[PDB]
Amino acid sequence: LAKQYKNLVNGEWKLSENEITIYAPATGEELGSVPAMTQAEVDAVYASAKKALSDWRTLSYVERAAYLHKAADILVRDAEKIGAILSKEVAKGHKAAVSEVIRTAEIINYAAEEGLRMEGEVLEGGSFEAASKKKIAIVRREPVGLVLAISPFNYPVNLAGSKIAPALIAGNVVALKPPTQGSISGLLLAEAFAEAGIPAGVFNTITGRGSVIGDYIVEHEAVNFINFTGSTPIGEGIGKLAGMRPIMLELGGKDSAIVLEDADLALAAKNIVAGAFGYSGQRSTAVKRVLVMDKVADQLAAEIKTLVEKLSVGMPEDDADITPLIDTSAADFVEGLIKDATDKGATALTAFNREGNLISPVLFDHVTTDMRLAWEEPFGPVLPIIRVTTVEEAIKISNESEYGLQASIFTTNFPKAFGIAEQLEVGTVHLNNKTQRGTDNFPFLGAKKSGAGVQGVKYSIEAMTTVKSVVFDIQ
Amino acid sequence: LAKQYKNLVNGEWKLSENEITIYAPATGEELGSVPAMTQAEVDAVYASAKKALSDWRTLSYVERAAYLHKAADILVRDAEKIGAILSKEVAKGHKAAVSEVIRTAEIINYAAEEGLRMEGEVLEGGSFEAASKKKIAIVRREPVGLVLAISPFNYPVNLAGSKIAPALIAGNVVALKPPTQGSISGLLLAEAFAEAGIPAGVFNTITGRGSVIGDYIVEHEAVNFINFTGSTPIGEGIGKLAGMRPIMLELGGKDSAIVLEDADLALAAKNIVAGAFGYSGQRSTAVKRVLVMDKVADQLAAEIKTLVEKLSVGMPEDDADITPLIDTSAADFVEGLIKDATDKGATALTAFNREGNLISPVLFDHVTTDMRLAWEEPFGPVLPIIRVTTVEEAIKISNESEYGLQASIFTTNFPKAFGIAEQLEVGTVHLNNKTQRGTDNFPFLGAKKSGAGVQGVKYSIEAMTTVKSVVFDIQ
Amino acid sequence: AKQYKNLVNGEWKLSENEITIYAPATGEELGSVPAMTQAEVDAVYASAKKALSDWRTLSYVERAAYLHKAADILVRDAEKIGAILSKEVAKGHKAAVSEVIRTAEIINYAAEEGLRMEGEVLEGGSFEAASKKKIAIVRREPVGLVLAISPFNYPVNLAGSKIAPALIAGNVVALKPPTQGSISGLLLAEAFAEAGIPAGVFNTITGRGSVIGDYIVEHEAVNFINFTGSTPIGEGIGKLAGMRPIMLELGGKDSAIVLEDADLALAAKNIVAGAFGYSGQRSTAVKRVLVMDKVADQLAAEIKTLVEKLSVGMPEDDADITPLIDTSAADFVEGLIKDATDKGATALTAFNREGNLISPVLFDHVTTDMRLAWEEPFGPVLPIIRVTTVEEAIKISNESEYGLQASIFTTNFPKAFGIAEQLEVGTVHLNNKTQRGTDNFPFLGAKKSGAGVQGVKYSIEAMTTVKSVVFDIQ
Amino acid sequence: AKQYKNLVNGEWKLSENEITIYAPATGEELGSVPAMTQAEVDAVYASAKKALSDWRTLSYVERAAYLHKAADILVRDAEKIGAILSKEVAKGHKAAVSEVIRTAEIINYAAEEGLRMEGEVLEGGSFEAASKKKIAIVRREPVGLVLAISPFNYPVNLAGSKIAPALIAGNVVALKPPTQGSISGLLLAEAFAEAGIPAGVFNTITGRGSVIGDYIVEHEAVNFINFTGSTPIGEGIGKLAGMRPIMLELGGKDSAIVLEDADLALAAKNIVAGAFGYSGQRSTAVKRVLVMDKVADQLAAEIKTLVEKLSVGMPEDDADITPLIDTSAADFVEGLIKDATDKGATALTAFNREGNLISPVLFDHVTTDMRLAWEEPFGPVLPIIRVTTVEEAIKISNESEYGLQASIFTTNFPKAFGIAEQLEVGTVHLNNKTQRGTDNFPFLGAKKSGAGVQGVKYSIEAMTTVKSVVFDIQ
Repeated sequence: LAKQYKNLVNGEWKLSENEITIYAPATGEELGSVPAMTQAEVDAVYASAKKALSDWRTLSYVERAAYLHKAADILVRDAEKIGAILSKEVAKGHKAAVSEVIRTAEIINYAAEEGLRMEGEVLEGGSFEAASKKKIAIVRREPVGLVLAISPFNYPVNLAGSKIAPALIAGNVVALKPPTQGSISGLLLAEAFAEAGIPAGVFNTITGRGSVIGDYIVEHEAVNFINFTGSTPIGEGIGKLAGMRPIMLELGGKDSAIVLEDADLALAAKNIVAGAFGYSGQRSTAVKRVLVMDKVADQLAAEIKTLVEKLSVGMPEDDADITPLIDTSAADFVEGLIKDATDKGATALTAFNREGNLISPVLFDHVTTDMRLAWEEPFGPVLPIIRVTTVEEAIKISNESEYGLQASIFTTNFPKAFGIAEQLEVGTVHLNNKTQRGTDNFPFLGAKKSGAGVQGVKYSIEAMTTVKSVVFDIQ
Repeated sequence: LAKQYKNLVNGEWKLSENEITIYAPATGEELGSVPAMTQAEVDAVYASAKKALSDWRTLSYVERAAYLHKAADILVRDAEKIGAILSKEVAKGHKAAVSEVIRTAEIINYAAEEGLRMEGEVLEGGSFEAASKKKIAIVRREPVGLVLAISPFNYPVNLAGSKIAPALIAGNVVALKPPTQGSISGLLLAEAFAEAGIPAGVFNTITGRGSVIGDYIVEHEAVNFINFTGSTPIGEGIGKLAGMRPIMLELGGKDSAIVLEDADLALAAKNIVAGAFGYSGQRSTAVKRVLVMDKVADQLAAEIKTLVEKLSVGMPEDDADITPLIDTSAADFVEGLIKDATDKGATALTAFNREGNLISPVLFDHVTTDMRLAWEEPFGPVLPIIRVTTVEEAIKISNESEYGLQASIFTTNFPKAFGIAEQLEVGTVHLNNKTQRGTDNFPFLGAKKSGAGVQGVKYSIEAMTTVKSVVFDIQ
Repeated sequence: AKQYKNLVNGEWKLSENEITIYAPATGEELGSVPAMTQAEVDAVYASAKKALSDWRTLSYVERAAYLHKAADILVRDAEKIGAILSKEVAKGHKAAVSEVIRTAEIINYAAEEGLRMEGEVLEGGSFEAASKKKIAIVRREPVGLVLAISPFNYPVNLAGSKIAPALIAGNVVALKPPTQGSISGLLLAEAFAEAGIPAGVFNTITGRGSVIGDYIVEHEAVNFINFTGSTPIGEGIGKLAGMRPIMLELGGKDSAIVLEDADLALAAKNIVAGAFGYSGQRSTAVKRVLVMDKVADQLAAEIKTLVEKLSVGMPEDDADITPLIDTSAADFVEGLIKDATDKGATALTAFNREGNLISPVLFDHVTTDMRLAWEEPFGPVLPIIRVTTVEEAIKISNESEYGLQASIFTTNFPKAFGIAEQLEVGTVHLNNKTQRGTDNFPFLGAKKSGAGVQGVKYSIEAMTTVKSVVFDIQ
Repeated sequence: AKQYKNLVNGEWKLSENEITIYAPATGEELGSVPAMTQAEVDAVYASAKKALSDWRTLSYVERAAYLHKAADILVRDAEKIGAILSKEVAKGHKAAVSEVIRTAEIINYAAEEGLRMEGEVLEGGSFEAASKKKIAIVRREPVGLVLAISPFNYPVNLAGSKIAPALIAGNVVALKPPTQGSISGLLLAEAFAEAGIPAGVFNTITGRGSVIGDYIVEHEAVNFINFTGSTPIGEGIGKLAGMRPIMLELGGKDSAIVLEDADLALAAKNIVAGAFGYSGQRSTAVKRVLVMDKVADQLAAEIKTLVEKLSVGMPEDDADITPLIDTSAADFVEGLIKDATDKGATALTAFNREGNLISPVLFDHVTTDMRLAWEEPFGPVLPIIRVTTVEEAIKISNESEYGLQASIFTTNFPKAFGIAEQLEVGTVHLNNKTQRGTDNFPFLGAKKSGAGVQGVKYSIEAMTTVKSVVFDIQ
């Protein structure tokens, strides 16, 4: 059942002398092994990418788009095969895992068509000074070079493809470093690009141990761009190693849901629960604190409680709403946040149970700012409700977070909601709906500790391109 | 003078307990002093700016633009007065220094009108998935926050204003840190903005000693964006301190002038000498090596020699072509490159002479790429001619540089020149003209060790803004 | 009272015949304007086409500088120009001065918008691999000579809204003001002349429609017609246009849809301000209220009270309601009012006419059988039409041959957006009156309300074309 | 014998009477198409306007999916369709199949271009401080019912170039092919039908010009007219359009300017390929060589050699030069040749005519008194006109009433760019023949050559309008 996997290096599939065995978090089942690359093997990956860059960047846009469409078609063909393993590898619900692969194909196809019709511009010297009226600048787009793409355990295929396809269509070459927990899924994605015929070296994979290659892959001079999704502390560390090279960071969140007195409380509760407890709360973009006006807090809390009690809690193969968390340390961290809130007097509206690393969904009311749960990102199924007296207080508490990814506002007064949104230190505000990354053409960005750079398809392509200006005088 | 200059801090002018005396590099004349700020005084600058940000970013674009236009009008009025002091401070020709101030006013006016008409976008959910066809995203621009602007000694007013005005029109607040040599000119620029009535704390200045505040100003958590122009080693140091903050870097160059067999050799010589020896070669964008096809090399070299022999060598007040270099270490470094070239057998077509830090312009022919002068950026008045026998060889030698700012191609075959330009690892290619940053609406950027980010006016405004997306569902 | 002259090739020209202009509110003689012959029109157009080559070869910054100087002069002389504008078209004095100030704002904005226009570079490899080395360099060019035709109700604002966008792009311009409104147009032209505009780059034409009306439009020197005025006149220009591009800003019958959850005091304030500005002589203006039954009685009472507060009198006293532009216009409005009365509409405010000064008339219980439900009055009369469902409101709104703008008053903004998608109009204002501003926003109408998109950047693009230069990289 | 039918409201429909179509090169009977009455046109338009509401409220994703499906089907059937197209308009068999393949490329590209078009959010504070809380949300909308009128010389390519851009934006479409070319248009329609296009969203009309010609255009259901064809027919559509927006792709007389430093072998190759493609029956095609005296003798000789190698024969044999579309077309070309000869032009290749198959004629020493210097032949005849200066070449080029494209052959690119600025044309090609492609590039013509800008993204923009929703942030 369990298979030995290999890295894609310069069109070939390569083992290493050592490997890493990967086990299913929900069951402990052995899923397979991936190579534990050395620094010398990382050198070979990067050497082949740089050699392939010249012939890749001089292909036409339409030729590069064709490879991407073919790889998307293969992902769709094999989505049940790949999704089944992804489900086991990161304890994601089976149907949700298959949906991840299908969404990745949609992003790949969309990026191919977005990127191929990008344009340059022509600028007039006479816009700025009369003496230069016959001088014009022809400005065309060019790739940045080699892109290091680092995907996360919670979206090991979706947030690999969100990086690979925008980079490739622009004419960049790519090396994908998946997280160890999620490396099998990353290599299954690689297989699709290889079968699609991506030229040798244009796309490669790297797997290995942090203690062996963790810093080495980022500090290497061959890398021209670093594109990372993961934890905030790891993201900060990457910034210290970037030097002059551009970087994109998609890190943590503590998204607020602001609920005003005129809100539809039943609809707010439905959206809040869907957003907060998806994939057991192991998502950066997700409602992680409710800031609710006193007058409606009792009723909102009862509506939320009713739905939380109905969530299914169990195994990935059963498509449970709440599945086991990624590992024991992660579950320990969440249990600690829950104990701090209990010990400081918060009202537990649903009960805490832990079976292995399967934590039941916990809803707290009367949370206050002295509780860790008011501020820290749990990455687990626990939601605090914080009561406020004015909208001004909700804005202040919201913005006091070190995080600034997204926010939700629930109200029937949209002109007022827009005014609140202007004051919120976040990337995106959703009105009468949960926070979410989609649709993937929309911008996706975070402020403060939540990241750097703007993604969403067209924004990610622009981030991973530069310009080349040719200037001449008309006669 | 005994003229004690002062920093602009929250609408007030402040001395510090200690000061730094500034002397003219060409003559030793005492020009005055600037404050030697403490770390706590930097704290106050940044606290003032973050306080001012809330009310500044909520003004209308038209209101912000009005302040910039008024500041530009004052700079034009005081161009002779300011340029007279700038000339002394950095040993730039008097007329050239006045021209710098006039050009700064042009950039400020253009940035105000470019920024105030920036637009947002509305994106359709149904471009990506049918189920989201009623979901739209209203995407509007917002400032990034506090911009740290660091100006260079060779354009202490032009490449201060190039940062300040684009930052301010977008709703950012700014702190300007000038180099010590160039701090008087920076504070003179600040006077114009204060007299225009810029609100207290929206624009401030910092001056002091690197050993006291150098890293502190960059690492401070109040700073949200770093915009730097200066030397490559200093720029690399700033990259190591940026962390997650976006940065722009404008560093050194070693621009090649590629001269083909069909070129207008007299025109090539005129452009080459103008670009290479302006401000004594102390410019990042400047022809720094001639790569010439051997069949026309003898004729080109004689044309260049004739012009170099005629360049005037002397004092800034007399508008000499070649003025004294910025300090003794700079001249020593240039002397060492010349000595290496001479010792390795290059042909000195004009004679090296040095009086104080005034080096006469040196033209070398038959330079080979084992010579330091073929690669290292002198920031002084010395130019090598390197002979090649194919355009492919010229392209390889050009791209072998660690620098990638601009290049010139001299030829009558423009379709061929466009094909060469595609292969050159640079930001901008000029056909039958010297390299140059203008016109200032055109993009200005460098590849490799030449920097990061895209300037030119509209590009610099884009770089110092982010977006805020508000998403809702139509019913 | 002065004898006015046309600007022609940098000089001020009299004609053999002239037309005396009188103030509509008083009968005061204001002056005369030339009555140009067809041969004089030929001379204007000849000067323009001769001036075009040098004008289009100037840099953008050079053309922008002329526009900024003209705007500065208009600001300087706003009181002087506004005082005569107010008399010429019976517009309140202060509103007339504000028109001139707004026109300067538009001229300056068009100068700076137009000078940073950019082109595109397109890649053959976006479409086919074999063409990857072929690129298209696409740059904007002027269209040529623009004929700008201004309206009586904004004789300076909606002259400058055409002239400045045209000029920054490198077009040359001939302005034909309406006879009633020609003095104000010629006062605007004085500022462009004093600003130093090269001879022939900007010219004016005045005269009688029966002599030069059709002639000026079908003349083949004209490459673009940009017209604001009545729907029937506009429709006549579309046929004489041939293949030449045209922009039309014609009539409106803007609906104000008021739902059950609306702030009725806010709706009433905006409806009255929009409907009765300049005595209702505006294409963009609330011209029919479509209100849900449940809130109709309360809304009507509130609107009535605000209508009764409007002042009714002379332009020099800054009256809200001033005399209409001419007797025929007042006669037409009186006939619409009488039709509504004879068909059973409730006159919430009463009809009173002194000369051509009509008091503001508010009707309730207006039905689709009445002319006032549909025809544009260009006078101070407003109907209220009760509806039973939002669907009925949308149907009645779209049944109009006009489709300029609409207002929606409601606290449910997602629902308001869904309604706006269904309304056959250019612009929908949420919880506000309809309006053209701000002038950077698009301004357009559907159906009989016109053609083309204005607002500053849109107008500049409309009066430019593109030139593509294609070559293969080697 | 095959009785073709129109696509109307999702059904295939005959009419009472039909029109028999014959192959121009051979006389073969190809089938019949319906001769619709005016009442039948009413029914087509009624079905389309009924379908519009449900079609424009689909997602972009869903409309794009139908277009991709139709393109896939055209590729599948490209041989079958191309074989009939070849016979219907006497186009080389291989060239006809290639037309179908290119049409699928355009349909796919339009689907993906149109689905990611965006709107704008404008700030009131850009224009005035007091409006800084007011924003405009500006989204694109379809114009409604688009009438597409395709030409005989590209009866599939320049049908789909209209249909696909219109449909992705949310318009409904009626296609009126020309009678000669109607079978090919109906074969294209089959692919859209099999793709599942909803009933009434896409429809076809066939009939005689005398019965329905003006009727289909004047009909008030039509909101947009997108026409390709002869200049005299296009000028007639401009009148009937009223206020409605139109696009016209009409005739051309493209100049090839050859300077003293040109690569004459390259110039001759491109000139002959462009001038004689499809026997010269193309609006975009070199139709006059303007060559500097000192290289004219050698250029003419190198052009002559290439013309003499062109094959002259039948469409099914992929001949370079095929019989012209009908007898009147050939008669008109013969008259131009006779006029040039009688006025002293030199026949470097000789006139011969068999039926409507005219051998390719190259004339040197053509002067401006000859009709062939100016009139569009739509046949295989090319004049060479000698000039003494580049200034003279520019003047003669711009004296034409046509202004579609131009070629400049020279090794001095900066000078060629400056010349291109002075040429009154849409597109200038450097060191290459004139051409419409690649299809993402703009395609437009000045003066009598048409109105509007096509190429894929430009054609989507042309067939949309905007809807602005404005509100105040609190």
